[PDB]
Amino acid sequence: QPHIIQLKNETTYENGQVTLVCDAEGEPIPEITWKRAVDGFTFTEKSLDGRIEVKGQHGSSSLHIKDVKLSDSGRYDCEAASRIGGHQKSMYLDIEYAPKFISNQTIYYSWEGNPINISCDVKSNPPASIHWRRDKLVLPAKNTTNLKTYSTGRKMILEIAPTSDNDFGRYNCTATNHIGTRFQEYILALADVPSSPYGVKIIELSQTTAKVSFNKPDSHGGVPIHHYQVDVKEVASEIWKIVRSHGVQTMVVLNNLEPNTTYEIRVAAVNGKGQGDYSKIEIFQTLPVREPSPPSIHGQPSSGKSFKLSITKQDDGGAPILEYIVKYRSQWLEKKVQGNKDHIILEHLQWTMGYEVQITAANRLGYSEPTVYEFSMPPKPN
Ligand SMILES: *[C@@H]1O[C@H](CO)[C@@H](O)[C@H](O)[C@H]1NC(C)=O
Ligand SMILES: *[C@@H]1O[C@H](CO)[C@@H](O)[C@H](O)[C@H]1NC(C)=O
Ligand SMILES: *[C@@H]1O[C@H](CO)[C@@H](O)[C@H](O)[C@H]1NC(C)=O
Ligand SMILES: *[C@H]1O[C@H](CO)[C@@H](O)[C@H](O)[C@H]1NC(C)=O
Ligand SMILES: [Ca+2]
Repeated sequence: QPHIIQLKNETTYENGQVTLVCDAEGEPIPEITWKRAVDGFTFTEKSLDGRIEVKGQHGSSSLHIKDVKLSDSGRYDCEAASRIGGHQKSMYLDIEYAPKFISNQTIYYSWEGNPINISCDVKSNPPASIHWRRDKLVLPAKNTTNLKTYSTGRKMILEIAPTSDNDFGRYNCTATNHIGTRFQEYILALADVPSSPYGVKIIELSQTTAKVSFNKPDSHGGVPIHHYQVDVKEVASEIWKIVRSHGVQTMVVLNNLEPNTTYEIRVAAVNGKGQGDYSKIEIFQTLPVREPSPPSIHGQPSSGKSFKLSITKQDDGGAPILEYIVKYRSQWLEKKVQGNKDHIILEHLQWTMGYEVQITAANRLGYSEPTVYEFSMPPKPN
């Protein structure tokens, strides 16, 4: 009746090799099978890659792996089976290795007076002891009052309060366990302000507004652009006014400009360190105040032999409409009404007749092009 007497936990190192051994008693002499817990593969007296092979020694088995991978770790099951019965137990293969660094970022940017934390992240088995250093000097040392290190469990942090072109440069994070010492080099670099935005264009223009469009700088200086600043100045003025973009949009709308006015502008990106270089100056001129746009009208019958035109407010042109001029025929007749007006009543018409009408709007600048409108009077009532 098979009974396993020895099946010990094993430890080995990555890329090394290991031997798992199951010892079992019993009459008749027990047969022995290995199963790998993870994928449930079974082994007895292969395999493909040829890394793993099993050899038996009458009442005892051994499973040998060469070139151990981290995926070899975990539980392995030994079953000793015969005609009369079976016994099964389990063991664990632990795999050790020199520390590995899994930090996704090794270059960091800051500037004088701006505190920054650099993080070192390490997987290792057994757990490593970890230190930050510069040329074999562990940090902070007593003579580096601007440095501090923290451990959070899964990270080792070096906090730098930069205050000298000496706080910038390379730092080593070094980790060691009994397999060995490994290290990862980090860089703290001096951030800069952004370079010039370019390809600046006025891509929309009106009387009192304009939208400026541009390309982002080829250099953000090492820390992300936060927003953009557009300076805008009347050529005839000495005072620049400031417009901050909405976030990182490469387009800014200028509001409240004066009509028919020549403006100069320039754009600069701002990052955490400060304001970047200005683009080349760009010039544009806002549209002029003009005459009103052509009026828009429609009508309905108004008793008795009259008709009422209603005004659907239209583009002012920058100066108040103070006068509508309705001329109608079907030779012509004129008629004027005031800007604040809502409608116009034409009177003394004939039944069943059709009329030709032209409407003009006027402001301090002049008259619009006339709007043509025609209508048919209804038949006579009884
Ligand atoms: C084998 O390792 C496991 C951890 O996976 C632990 O229970 C102990 O160290 C060993 N178990 C037995 C039963 O030997
Ligand atoms: C750096 O990390 C430590 C530990 O979490 C934290 O207390 C400290 O405020 C951080 N410093 C900076 C510059 O963010
Ligand atoms: C980090 O360690 C390596 C190996 O000792 C060394 O070449 C390099 O100069 C070190 N960097 C720092 C900042 O000490
Ligand atoms: C501390 O910093 C100074 C300045 O570079 C350096 O010369 C000195 O070696 C450091 N002191 C030690 C070894 O702890
Ligand atoms: Ca620069």
